[PDB]
Amino acid sequence: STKGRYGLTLMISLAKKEGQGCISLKSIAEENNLSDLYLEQLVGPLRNAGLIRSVRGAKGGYQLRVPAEEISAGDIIRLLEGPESIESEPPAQKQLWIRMRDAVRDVLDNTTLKYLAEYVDT
Amino acid sequence: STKGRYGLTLMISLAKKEGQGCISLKSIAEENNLSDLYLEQLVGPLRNAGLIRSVRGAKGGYQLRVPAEEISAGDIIRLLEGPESIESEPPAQKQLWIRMRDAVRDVLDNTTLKYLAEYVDT
Repeated sequence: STKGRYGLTLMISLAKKEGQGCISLKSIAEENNLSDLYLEQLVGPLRNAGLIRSVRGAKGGYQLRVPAEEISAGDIIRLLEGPESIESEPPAQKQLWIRMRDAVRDVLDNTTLKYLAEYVDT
Repeated sequence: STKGRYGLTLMISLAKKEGQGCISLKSIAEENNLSDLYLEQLVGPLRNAGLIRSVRGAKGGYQLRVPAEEISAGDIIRLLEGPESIESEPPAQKQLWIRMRDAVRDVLDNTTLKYLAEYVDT
């Protein structure tokens, strides 16, 4: 999900600043090669779920409202993207896909935003 | 991968018959709502990898050439489908996707065709 990926990127940016004021929508959009309008569609649902909030003066400046350690990548993807069957497929194969899905869900649910923010590279 | 899914279905069918003669391409295609021509495109690569073989008389009848317990779902998917990057994505997020991919690969690689053939439902 394109929305999910970019939403996650937004949240990591905000997590990297938790408790240090705000980041402009303008700067995030620019940083990630997205239109401000497209970013707005990601912000809407995140704001409604109470994960982020705007600051009164920044004409579109944002911060985490909930601490990063309380938010999972799965939570974020679910909010933006959502929480294909072939009728001839044997039951074992259908279950295999379920097993795969569940493995992905596990990775996503057990990965916090704080964890994503503190990953060390270089 | 549509090819991968249908290829897997083909192989489960053949696995359910291992050592009991052959299944016609015609019957598999019919059983799975595919054209015989489309099935042919799946059979080609499986035959070339040595996993299945045709019988001399059946004008398109097939059997496993290698025992089901030696073949993984991953093996099958790889043969038919193959063994997207966004440059702005932070390194932690890129690694997250790798982690997800690896979890799926693990499920697929540790699932044998014999296992798929012997799944009990009802």
